[PDB]
Amino acid sequence: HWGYGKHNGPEHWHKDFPIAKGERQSPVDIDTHTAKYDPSLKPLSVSYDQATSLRILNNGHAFNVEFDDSQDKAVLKGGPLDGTYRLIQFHFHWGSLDGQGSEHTVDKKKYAAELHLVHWNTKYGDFGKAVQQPDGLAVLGIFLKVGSAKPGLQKVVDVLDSIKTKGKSADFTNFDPRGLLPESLDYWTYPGSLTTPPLLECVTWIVLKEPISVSSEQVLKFRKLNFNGEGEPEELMVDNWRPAQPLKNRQIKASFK
Ligand SMILES: CCCCCc1ccc(S(N)(=O)=O)cc1
Ligand SMILES: OC[C@H]1O[C@@H](O)[C@H](O)[C@@H](O)[C@@H]1O
Ligand SMILES: OC[C@H]1O[C@@H](O)[C@H](O)[C@@H](O)[C@@H]1O
Ligand SMILES: OC[C@H]1O[C@H](O)[C@H](O)[C@@H](O)[C@@H]1O
Ligand SMILES: [Zn+2]
Repeated sequence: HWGYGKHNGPEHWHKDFPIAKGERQSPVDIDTHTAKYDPSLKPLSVSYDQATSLRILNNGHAFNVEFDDSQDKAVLKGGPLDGTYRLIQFHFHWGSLDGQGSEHTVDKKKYAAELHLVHWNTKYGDFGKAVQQPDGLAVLGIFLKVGSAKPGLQKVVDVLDSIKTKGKSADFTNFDPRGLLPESLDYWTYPGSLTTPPLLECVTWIVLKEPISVSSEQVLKFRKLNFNGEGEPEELMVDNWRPAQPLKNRQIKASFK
């Protein structure tokens, strides 16, 4: 199946998923000089105070922290978005070394990792229906750079030893995703896609300008996860990022002047 190796990685995905060569694929390079302030953007509202985390899963590609999205709790509204988008899960992409790992780039600069908070548009009723719609999803992307530790990440780091291999999960209740945000909500936005198969072109991307800082020790623990299942030869879960894709007929808008 698809992955991030030489023989099954991003350059091969198009054979099974021909939309990989589509017109609104993600991630992209964010050219900060060409990005334009958009006065039609409304204030962005990240409303995570009632979030209910449930579980953390190693899915063989990354780890997902899953939320109870059976009702409106942690949601994203405003900015470029029409209506209410419910948080379903977050996950990260990261590198084998600190100089790469992010999916989006900023003037071609690669960050050590990237956090994706995934939300679906409640007008479509369920995630599977939302991924049949052009405006079905909103992903809030946050860059990670290595410096000081992020206290609100440590609970994630410390559970990873219990989900080392593909298919393992653990209870992960009472986790507050507000502890993963930077101070500023300045952002860039554009229309794109999922960055993994099935690569569906359903996503409004909202990429925060301000990175969060995490410590070297925190990201080193990400890199101890495994792509493989239990009992199989160890393949470290590193470099689980797709490179930047052609911008094509898109513009990146900025929330800030
Ligand atoms: C429709 C099948 C499930 C899709 C799950 C998924 C995949 C990729 C992303 S990402 N990395 O763009 O944020 C988010 C969510
Ligand atoms: O436990 C994590 C978070 O869960 C939410 O449901 C609560 O409303 C928050 O106060 C709490 O920080
Ligand atoms: O025709 C002028 C318009 O061109 C578009 O490509 C830009 O997004 C707008 O900001 C601009 O007003
Ligand atoms: O908040 C996420 C998790 O953090 C820590 O692992 C706690 O021990 C656990 O009870 C909780 O589920
Ligand atoms: Zn992602």
